[PDB]
Amino acid sequence: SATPHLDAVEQTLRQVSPGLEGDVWERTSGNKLDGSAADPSDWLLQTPGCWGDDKCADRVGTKRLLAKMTENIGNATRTVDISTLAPFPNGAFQDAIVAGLKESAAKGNKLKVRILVGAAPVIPSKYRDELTAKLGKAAENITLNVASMTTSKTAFSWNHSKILVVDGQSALTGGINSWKDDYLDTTHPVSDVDLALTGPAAGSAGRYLDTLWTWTCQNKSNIASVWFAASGNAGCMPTMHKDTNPKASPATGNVPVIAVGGLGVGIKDVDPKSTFRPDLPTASDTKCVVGLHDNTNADRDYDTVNPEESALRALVASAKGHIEISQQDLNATCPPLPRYDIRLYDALAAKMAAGVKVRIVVSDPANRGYSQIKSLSEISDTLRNRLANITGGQQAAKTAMCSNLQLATFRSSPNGKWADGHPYAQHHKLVSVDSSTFYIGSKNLYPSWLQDFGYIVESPEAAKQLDAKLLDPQWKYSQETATVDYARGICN
Ligand SMILES: *[PH-](=O)([O-])[O-]
Repeated sequence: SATPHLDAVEQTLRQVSPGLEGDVWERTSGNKLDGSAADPSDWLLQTPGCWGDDKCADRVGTKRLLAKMTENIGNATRTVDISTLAPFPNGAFQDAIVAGLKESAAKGNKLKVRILVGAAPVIPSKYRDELTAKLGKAAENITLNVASMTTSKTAFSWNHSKILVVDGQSALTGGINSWKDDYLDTTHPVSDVDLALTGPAAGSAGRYLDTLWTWTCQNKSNIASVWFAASGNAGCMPTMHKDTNPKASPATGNVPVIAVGGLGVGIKDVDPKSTFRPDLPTASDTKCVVGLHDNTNADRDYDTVNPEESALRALVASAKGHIEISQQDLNATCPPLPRYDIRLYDALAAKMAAGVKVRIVVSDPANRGYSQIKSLSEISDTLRNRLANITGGQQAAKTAMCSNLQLATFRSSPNGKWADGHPYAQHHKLVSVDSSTFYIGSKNLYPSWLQDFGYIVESPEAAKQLDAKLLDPQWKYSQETATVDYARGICN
């Protein structure tokens, strides 16, 4: 097959979540990574994109990101569909949205617009008011829905997807929250990444958002769950995508993609169609406390409504040569979450035991919002212990790990911190295998029970661009913090 990695992932998803095919995950063909003529790699919306410079003077990444947001929205003829994590977009992110909506209104278009945020237990109506003011006459051309939602207080579940879909044709998604203080107006900007695509896979994102809004509209009169605000006399639009855009979006290229998300906890308890029967591993030191219910490692039904967890573990399992992972963290803060995904660490171990190389780069613990560990030893110890189960003991586990792992914290310049003294924070949710197939999205690899979304893209050309523009510069500067690095025999 031309697509061995997606074939494997697709087969797993159809066993895990068959009833959610089309809506929460979907394989499509005919897509395009949406870069410019001049710089074809700039579908890769990294921020800040100021490699080598501890002062971050020339933020080519940030400029392109904000410009691409405006360009895509300004091309809307029917719908704009945005999700993110609260707070609502501010600063130049909000400016970009407003600018795009004004551009589309002046080209003559009448638009339906939804903006959904996930929130912890006045904000939505205030945001609607601010946007309506900033739009001026353009607001006459726009039917707006704005909502903040929480699906489970007890499971800490709410939207965390970060999606911008226009006309079901174009989609931007990834790890970037629309937060001016963390990303923009700061001399220690967070390092993150979104991708831009067009084609049928943008339709998949539209159907995911209909899934979320269908729940949101149903629960709009439950004030523990949902705060909703609309323009004028407009009702809630649970199915704007299905009602307004073509069931299959037009084709734009030749790129195969798997869209995959999850429903967290509190929208749907199980996929009734699923006959998935997982062999669940044995835990030990993930569930720091006894009373906690562990959806990541010990809840089959949870898997069936959260195909993305399985998808990421299958993507790892598909690698023949090498895997690069760039995350904020691999481990979560316990309680209330378990420390780590046992199956993920087992899949990485299985790979290293077979001589497939694994790179993990995470955020500097000196950040501990943007870190949940004290030391990289909390990742290497865990990997070693899981390797021990399949190499016959601790010595043979350490050897396999030191021969096949690169483990480090992130830097983007020769300096150990930003010039302003603040550590580098990284927030990517990125996995690439084989210079071939990659995930960019909102789903962290650390235990999390949220609604998330991303794309798995199989395109060697695109993956090489990802190497050149992000992973290679990343390892160039980050490798100086490595505790394990097989390529230089480092083994601490
Ligand atoms: P996310 O915005 O919590 O990773």
